[PDB]
Amino acid sequence: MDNKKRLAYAIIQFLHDQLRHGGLSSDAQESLEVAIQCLETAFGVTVEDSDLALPQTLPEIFEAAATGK
Amino acid sequence: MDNKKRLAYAIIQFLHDQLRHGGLSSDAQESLEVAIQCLETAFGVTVEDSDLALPQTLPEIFEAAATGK
Repeated sequence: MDNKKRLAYAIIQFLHDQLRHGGLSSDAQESLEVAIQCLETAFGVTVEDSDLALPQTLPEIFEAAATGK
Repeated sequence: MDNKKRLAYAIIQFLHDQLRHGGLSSDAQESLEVAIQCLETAFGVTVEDSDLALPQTLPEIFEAAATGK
């Protein structure tokens, strides 16, 4: 299964609001915004991946699994 | 801890060789390449994150944890 779509889009969602929240620095954000739109086009994902969105955003899972393995 | 750096860079590594392998389509790859360099600048990560790289690349963990939760 193409979990990589969900990977991209879930990151898109988190980075979207992270951008709004101003988590990164200005230039970082701006570049990050480009990254988002590139990731969308890269994995060929869309907001249709929101229809099949997972209960929690994957970045959250990453903060658990990737930080503790 | 900034696991988000490791997130970005580990994805950078996988996407780097995925780009080379031609996993995505041409335009997707090209856009994905831009995404990589943007993610690098976004999270403010570098190849120094390779020095602190995790045993396995995080995309692998994602194929486990994100696909099965």
